[PDB]
Amino acid sequence: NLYFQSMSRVLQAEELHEKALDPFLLQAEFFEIPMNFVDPKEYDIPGLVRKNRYKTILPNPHSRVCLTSPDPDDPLSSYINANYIRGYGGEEKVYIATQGPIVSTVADFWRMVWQEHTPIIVMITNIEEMNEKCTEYWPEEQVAYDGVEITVQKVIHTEDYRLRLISLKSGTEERGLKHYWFTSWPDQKTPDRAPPLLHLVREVEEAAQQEGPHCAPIIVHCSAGIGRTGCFIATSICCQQLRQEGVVDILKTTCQLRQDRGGMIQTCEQYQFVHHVMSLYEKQLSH
Ligand SMILES: O=P(O)(O)[C@H](O)c1ccc(-c2cccc([C@@H](O)c3ccc(Cl)c(Cl)c3)c2)cc1
Repeated sequence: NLYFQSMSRVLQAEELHEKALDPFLLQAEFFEIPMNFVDPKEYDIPGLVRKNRYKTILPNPHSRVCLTSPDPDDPLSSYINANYIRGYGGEEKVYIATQGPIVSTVADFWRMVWQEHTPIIVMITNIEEMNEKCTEYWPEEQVAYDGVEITVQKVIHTEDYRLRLISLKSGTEERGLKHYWFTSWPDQKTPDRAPPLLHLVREVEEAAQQEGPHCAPIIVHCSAGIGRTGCFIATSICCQQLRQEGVVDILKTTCQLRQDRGGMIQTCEQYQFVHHVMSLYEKQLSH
């Protein structure tokens, strides 16, 4: 309740099932959630226009990811359109929500990856949306940006994603990175389109567990880094909530998301989709 009054609607199984199929209650609830967008005039940085895909979708200042290398005192060099996102139970920095890199922000995105020790990237962009919704920021094989050698070591093709196993080398230190490019994001967010997003959420949460204690932030991106990104993150949080608590609170999870980054879960169709995803998971867990 720091940036706005949070809301909550704790759903047990039966109500969750019905709620996902009630678009009139969904839209009534959704359009009461504050967007918590940033006034664009909050950022008065010469050259900032080149860093943002959309002039009105800006990172909230309190949770903004600051690029501290090579100059933390230069407002432009330290800027990236990204925010630290709290996970389940308010765990700090479980994710980073960011826009899909553009030509002028490819090297900045890798600076963020390196600064944050990011082990996993979740890219929610369809094949046909390249390169207008996301610039291809990974190399075909190898590339070096600001002293970091980025190498794509393997491309694992699945039905709903392309997984790239990447190496990051600077000086003597070498780190691994998992890049999950999800290619099945639906235009029509019907229940039959919920299984590929659920599989991705479950794959990524098992991969984040395999990193061991205090997993570094997981980077999630789509075009503006709010809509599809908000859905992925809300689904991931509620999946942990349902297993731990036996209930889901998409409403309170959406409020938690909007407090960290304005516009997280941009549309009502996305809001309803998260309910289709959680209702399905609940049925699957029941067995
Ligand atoms: O969620 P948003 O961003 O607010 C918006 O609703 C939206 C906008 C565009 C798409 C999209 C883009 C390219 C191809 C396909 C399309 O060919 C397609 C690709 C994969 C699947 Cl799974 C489907 Cl069902 C359809 C769809 C999807 C969702």
